Amino acid sequence: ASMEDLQAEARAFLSEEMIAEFKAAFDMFDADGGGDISYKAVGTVFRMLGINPSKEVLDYLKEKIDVDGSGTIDFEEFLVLMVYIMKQDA
Ligand SMILES: [Ca+2]
Repeated sequence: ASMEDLQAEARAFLSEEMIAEFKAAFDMFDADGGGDISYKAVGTVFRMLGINPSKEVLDYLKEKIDVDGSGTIDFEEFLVLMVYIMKQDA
């Protein structure tokens, strides 16, 4: 449900301007070459936006993101994990 339900609210928190830099860092790790990167790549991207790759997220991405079994994260799967931590990021 990480992508499906969560992307809906994600766009409410993250602005399109924010998405601009999100996709900038995301695009460099494009695995399928279209809108799709591996969730592990986040390690570098998370550093660019200043997000903390915590224990919860690593455990969360498998069951909530890749319940879909893509082995990767589409931009829709990606936006969620960023805003997920960022929303509570103090
Ligand atoms: Ca997936």
